[PDB]
Amino acid sequence: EVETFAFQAEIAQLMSLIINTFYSNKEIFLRELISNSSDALDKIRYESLTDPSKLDSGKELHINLIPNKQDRTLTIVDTGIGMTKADLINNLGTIAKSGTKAFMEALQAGADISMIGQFGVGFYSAYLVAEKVTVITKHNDDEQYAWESSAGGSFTVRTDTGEPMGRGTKVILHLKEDQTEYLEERRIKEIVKKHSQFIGYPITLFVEK
Ligand SMILES: CCNC(=O)c1noc(-c2cc(C(C)C)c(O)cc2O)c1-c1ccc(CN2CCOCC2)cc1
Ligand SMILES: [Mg+2]
Repeated sequence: EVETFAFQAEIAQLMSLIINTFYSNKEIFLRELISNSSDALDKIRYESLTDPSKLDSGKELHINLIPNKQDRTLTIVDTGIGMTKADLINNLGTIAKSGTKAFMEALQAGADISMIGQFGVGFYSAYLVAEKVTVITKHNDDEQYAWESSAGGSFTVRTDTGEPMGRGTKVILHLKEDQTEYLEERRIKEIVKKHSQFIGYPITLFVEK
């Protein structure tokens, strides 16, 4: 029921560097995830311009940020195009092998970790703040699937039994114990205002309690 896969070696190396390098500017993870959501929303919008039925799975195009201090999780939900099972296995819809090699080479030449998005592998900056990441996704052409990894060289993919999503992607960040600042409303607002001013979709920061 659950399939376990090994990361390509270059991606495992990148994840180990992200988890073990000293780097204080960890807030960039949220810019990268919101950017990915915006790109996926662009994709379903473009497909809908010639086939309106592709929005039968949901006409609203938005990004929601959902902190939960009890679970110590930050969840980012979008209603973009979503990923098929094959996309998930294929490094979450990215050419991550060649992106990670170029990025780690740039880091050798003095590049900064904040440039990770220029190399198409910004997703993995989630491991700056998260000990585990779950990605739940639904694409019009496939069933709902959950990808998960705590690094350590492997990820799992399984059919998702949770709340049906309609269409889109949910990223659940299981935060490290010393990274709970990213559950505070003021901190999230600050990061969104600083890094995501020109995202062309409504970003709703949920409140708690
Ligand atoms: C069939 C094609 N589907 C998609 O492109 C897609 N659907 O949902 C995507 C999301 C992926 C991520 C992470 C997990 C990679 C998100 O955080 C949010 C998404 O909406 C998502 C996606 C969005 C962005 C990226 C990363 N880019 C980066 C630049 O090069 C191309 C890939 C990869 C995948
Ligand atoms: Mg693009």
